[PDB]
Amino acid sequence: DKWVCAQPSSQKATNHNLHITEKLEVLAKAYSVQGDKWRALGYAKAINALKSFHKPVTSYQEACSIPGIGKRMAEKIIEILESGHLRKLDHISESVPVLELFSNIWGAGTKTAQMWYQQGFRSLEDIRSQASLTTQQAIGLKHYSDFLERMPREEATEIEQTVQKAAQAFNSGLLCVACGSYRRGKATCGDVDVLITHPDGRSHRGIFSRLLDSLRQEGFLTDDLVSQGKYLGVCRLPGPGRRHRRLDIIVVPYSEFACALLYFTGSAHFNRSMRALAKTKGMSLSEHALSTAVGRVLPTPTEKDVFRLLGLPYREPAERDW
DNA sequence: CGGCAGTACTG
DNA sequence: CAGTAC
DNA sequence: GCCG
Ligand SMILES: O=c1ccn([C@H]2C[C@H](O)[C@@H](COP(=O)(O)NP(=O)(O)OP(=O)(O)O)O2)c(=O)[nH]1
Ligand SMILES: [Cl-]
Ligand SMILES: [Cl-]
Ligand SMILES: [Cl-]
Ligand SMILES: [Cl-]
Ligand SMILES: [Mg+2]
Ligand SMILES: [Mg+2]
Ligand code: NA
Repeated sequence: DKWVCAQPSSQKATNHNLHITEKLEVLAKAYSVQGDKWRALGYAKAINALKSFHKPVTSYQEACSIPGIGKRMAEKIIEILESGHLRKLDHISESVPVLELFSNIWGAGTKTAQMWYQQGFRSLEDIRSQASLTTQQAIGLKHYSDFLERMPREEATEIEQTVQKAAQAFNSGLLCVACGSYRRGKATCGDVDVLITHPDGRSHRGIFSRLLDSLRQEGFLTDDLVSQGKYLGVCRLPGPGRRHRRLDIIVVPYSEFACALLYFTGSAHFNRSMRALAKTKGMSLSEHALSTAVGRVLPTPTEKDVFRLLGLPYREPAERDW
């Protein structure tokens, strides 16, 4: 009950504290872009706890009883109830909107955004004309609007099928699965996360590099962000009315398929919760394996096996959307 | 008092 | 390594 | 920010 990975994410669909969480999310984002990662994490978990709670919180004692809600978070909750506003919202640093603008460049995080801000930059025009940009950041800036748009899941299907058909031309036995938000059933997707493997345990070897050359040669790939080991990049379906879309690809041996599928399906906060739980049980969970701590690799032929070994009820991908 | 997921790319 | 991202 |  203290573990989100032990609960269905559909509990959030009936948020009875939206007036609270809408204001806390503003603070959470402010701490995040300013680099206060751990304070922001605490806010993120408190927001999920509030979103999934069964009733509107009405008392300081009720709030404190909720896991992920402590004294400080309770005090903020009582303020929004009594007064309808949260004073701290009127005292967020004026740098935050600009820091958010900059850190939405792919490849630029809090450290780069703060440095640019200290150098006097305030707009993407300033970044374009005056900032020093890595190769990655230049692609991010070129695709600034593209990378902030989410595509309809129907388009993600088309992208998945494009990768799959190019892969299976090399070996008809290859398996390709779109993971991430697509597999969790969301109506829109920030990118497409394609997992590739081969049931024979070995014929996945070598195809990653040939697959990319195939997709480049047919013009499907339009920019590469990372292209050693795994692929993070940019694609565009052919024809009119098409946008550049983010595409990630990972190729894994079949022996790791369940753990890779689990990792790549997420959500990110679901994974972090499941991994933290594994740690408390003397185990370690990664996209490669569930193992004992420093270790023995535990047998996980299917996703269900990972849940069972952690003592968790199985959750379909749609219920992992934390 | 100290962790807060685990891994992997770039330069 | 620090910074960034999945 | 929260929690053990
Ligand atoms: O910090 C992270 C980020 C992602 N992941 C895993 C889970 C996530 O679902 C998967 C793909 O990452 P994306 O950034 O593509 N996120 P997702 O597909 O969930 O949402 P969207 O792409 O629609 O924003 O990688 C993590 O484990 N930790
Ligand atoms: Cl939500
Ligand atoms: Cl499925
Ligand atoms: Cl290869
Ligand atoms: Cl043991
Ligand atoms: Mg995704
Ligand atoms: Mg992705
Ligand atoms: Na960024």
